[PDB]
Amino acid sequence: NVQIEKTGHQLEEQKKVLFQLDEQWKQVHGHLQVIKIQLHQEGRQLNLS
Amino acid sequence: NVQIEKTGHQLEEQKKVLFQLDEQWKQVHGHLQVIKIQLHQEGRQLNLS
Repeated sequence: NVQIEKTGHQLEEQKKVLFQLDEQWKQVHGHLQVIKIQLHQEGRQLNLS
Repeated sequence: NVQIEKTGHQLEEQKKVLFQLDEQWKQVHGHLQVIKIQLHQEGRQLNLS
């Protein structure tokens, strides 16, 4: 039981950390998606990757 | 005791975050200095700021 409670507390901590990391990850992902959208819009005409 | 355990976990998490941030800070500073020295070397040949 002691190990179970200790692991439960650790799990809550890591859940918090994971949520904040995903917040940051999705911010960066949104920025990158917008930038790729713009690049493809302005780079549409060219036959170039 | 419960609060002590919880805050010890929190302190360790923040310590991990601080260490990671200082690592990225060191890396960025190294790259910044490399870029600065290269810029000065390649710009000194011309009488420009």
